[PDB]
Amino acid sequence: SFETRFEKMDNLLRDPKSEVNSDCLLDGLDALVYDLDFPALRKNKNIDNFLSRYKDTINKIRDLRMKAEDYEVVKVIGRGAFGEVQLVRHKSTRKVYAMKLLSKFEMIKRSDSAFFWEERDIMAFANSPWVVQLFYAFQDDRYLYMVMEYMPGGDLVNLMSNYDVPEKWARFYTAEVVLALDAIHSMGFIHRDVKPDNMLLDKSGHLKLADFGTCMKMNKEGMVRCDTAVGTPDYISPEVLKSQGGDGYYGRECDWWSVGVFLYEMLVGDTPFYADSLVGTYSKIMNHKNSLTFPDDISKEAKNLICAFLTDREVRLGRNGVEEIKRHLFFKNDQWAWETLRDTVAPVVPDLSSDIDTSNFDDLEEETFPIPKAFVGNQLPFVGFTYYSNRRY
Amino acid sequence: MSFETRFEKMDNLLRDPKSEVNSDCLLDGLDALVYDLDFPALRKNKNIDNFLSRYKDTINKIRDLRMKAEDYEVVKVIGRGAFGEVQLVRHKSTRKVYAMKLLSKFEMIKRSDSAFFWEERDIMAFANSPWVVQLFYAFQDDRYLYMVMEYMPGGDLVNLMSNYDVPEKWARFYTAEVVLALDAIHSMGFIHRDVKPDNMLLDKSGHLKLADFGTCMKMNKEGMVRCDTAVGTPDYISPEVLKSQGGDGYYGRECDWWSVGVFLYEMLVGDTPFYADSLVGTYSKIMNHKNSLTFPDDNDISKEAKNLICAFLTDREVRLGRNGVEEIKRHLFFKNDQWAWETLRDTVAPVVPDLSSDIDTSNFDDLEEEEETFPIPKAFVGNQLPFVGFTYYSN
Ligand SMILES: CS(=O)(=O)Nc1cccc(CC(=O)Nc2cc(-c3ccnc(F)c3)cs2)c1
Ligand SMILES: CS(=O)(=O)Nc1cccc(CC(=O)Nc2cc(-c3ccnc(F)c3)cs2)c1
Repeated sequence: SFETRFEKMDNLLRDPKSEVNSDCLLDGLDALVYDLDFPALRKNKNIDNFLSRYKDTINKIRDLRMKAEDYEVVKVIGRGAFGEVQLVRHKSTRKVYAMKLLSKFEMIKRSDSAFFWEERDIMAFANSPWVVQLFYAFQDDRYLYMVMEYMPGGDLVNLMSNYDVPEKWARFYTAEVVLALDAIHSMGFIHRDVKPDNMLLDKSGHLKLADFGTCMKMNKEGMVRCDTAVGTPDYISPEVLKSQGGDGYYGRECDWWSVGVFLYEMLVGDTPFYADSLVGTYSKIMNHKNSLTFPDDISKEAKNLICAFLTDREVRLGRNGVEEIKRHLFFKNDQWAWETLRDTVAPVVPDLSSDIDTSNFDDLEEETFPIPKAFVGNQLPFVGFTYYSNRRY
Repeated sequence: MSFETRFEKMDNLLRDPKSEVNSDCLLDGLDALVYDLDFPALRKNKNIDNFLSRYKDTINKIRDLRMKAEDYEVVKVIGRGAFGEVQLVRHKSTRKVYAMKLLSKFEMIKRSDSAFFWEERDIMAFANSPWVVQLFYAFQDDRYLYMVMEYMPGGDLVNLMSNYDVPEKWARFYTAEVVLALDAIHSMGFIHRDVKPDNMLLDKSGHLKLADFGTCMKMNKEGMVRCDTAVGTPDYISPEVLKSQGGDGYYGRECDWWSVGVFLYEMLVGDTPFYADSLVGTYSKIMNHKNSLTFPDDNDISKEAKNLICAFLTDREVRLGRNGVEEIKRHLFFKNDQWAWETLRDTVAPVVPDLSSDIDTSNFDDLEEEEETFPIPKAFVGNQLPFVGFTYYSN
């Protein structure tokens, strides 16, 4: 019917998960005006008149919608090859957030992924105490921006570097990682890059996973088909390392391997497959059966869990689900219960001076695409990244 | 401005039927991109290729859901032009009867000038005047523009003039309605420029409504307009608009008052005052209006009717209406014992349409009867761009 067609169309403009909602539609026009405003292209009157017709309007839209100059940057609290993370204060609301910026030029200059989409969706829609929340996502001709809740307690790399972690603390952080990974799995994703760097602590000292740039959606059988390896040299599973065009099919057990590496690191002080060279580390993982050893402190149960995860996928703990991990004797304690863990008092409670305290963050210190001679459409792969006008509430 | 204010201003901009960035215009922007990029040559670029693949299913859905030409059953072609045609249509679902004006995008790109449709769109969508034909919906595809309007079944003033030797009392009525209708347009900030009987339509009641706003233009701060576009049949065009060709002149709304004088002369005399065989002959006669304007030797036209004609058929600087409508309204020609200006459209019209059905076309002269398209571009050309934001849906 006429009404049905009108309603279906109207719902499509409102749906926060729609490809044609107000955020996508505005991004689409913002892209066109960015990708056409070049003297070479303006020689074409269709383009020249269009740009002149939308001049005043696109300026208004640009000014009203969220932009980088709405944020006062306090400190850079993270860096990477394609971008950086910074502690910011929204000038109007005075609210404090952590903002992850990704260079559009660097992404386009061979990144063979579109990895930012799953990171946006996981944080935007997880709605889990175990996942860092996305409040807003915006962009300009140069960057992508992800306005997240600030985790002032820093990460587990920092914690491990300042403390000789006792077993009771390690039990706590491992248990929270197991619950957090299970939330991600329940959303139908394999993390593929579980490491202390991606384990963040809130004002309360409780864990939340961050950095979802390697997350991939599991298929019907809960599997992923990847021909090229993904993750970190130290925390990567044997199966993700050998993953090729012939084999390259794997499940969520790869995230359980990484937990075993994390546990080993907390209790031993080094990664189990550490070697001088990066290539030496690769050899040691592939030879885990002979290379995994313990120095001459760690309990019977802690050693058992480590070895239960640091095995071949076919005999790995968690191949039969989380309940076999949860029931492992290592977690046996008279302090917390799985179902109530995030309500307990954390082993290390952040002692923070202010809303912008950065004491848990170690002190940190561009080229764009050229002017196109013809239409190239560099803003097109980013249409619909905005999470502002059509948000879930 | 606060964060909430900025969020709200942005949200209202997506809803405003007068906004350049509301939902329907934003959808046009994306529909344009998908039309103008889907070519194998351009698809060699992965930014374009991936984008098109990502929006494939969605753009198909949007195309199918939004108003399209196949929603309308075409009853009869009731008008034609260089760039299109007007047709009596029935919306297949609602069963409602409208008039639809079509404009060829290919033809508009070929012969340039692809901007005249905007003022006709705005005037009909937002006039909200009994003197202006209403726009219900405006839509488009890669080939045409469509304007869904209320059907004026009484035909136009060309048809009326051709079937009757118009008495002075009828001419007073139609001139008075034209004066009120032109004043409504002026009040919106527009100068019509080429007002003719073809533009004067009659509703089911026999009352006037202006239509065909292709030569319309928005007045500036001083209530003036300037143009460089050539003239098409000068019969009703004022000397100022004929002189201003190349943008060598700025003119006001008095140009529409001269056309009224031409219309009055035509109704009472039976011919246009400056007709000649050639188009250039007509232009010469208009430019020499001081010596070329004459009346036939028949007592028939009254003192007052002859005076009004001459008061409008003069140079802009001495033309009736240079000081506003009230000097036109007060002209002795309109002095009558039948109607009042403020109540005119409530009076009984001199000719009341007698119609057989909702699709009666008896007042429309029978219209007769291949579409050339743009070629496959080797690079990005952006032919859909001058039409972004033309879509309009009433509620
Ligand atoms: C490797 S990359 O260049 O593709 N992307 C990238 C750029 C900068 C930093 C990182 C690492 C990273 O993901 N850091 C993150 C920090 C936070 C974050 C969230 C809340 N509070 C914080 F303090 C930090 C979320 S992800 C990756
Ligand atoms: C001069 S052009 O080719 O650029 N445009 C054009 C094309 C076809 C027809 C016309 C003339 C025209 O606009 N006629 C109109 C008729 C009606 C109309 C409205 C309501 N009921 C009707 F019966 C007719 C509105 S405009 C112009």
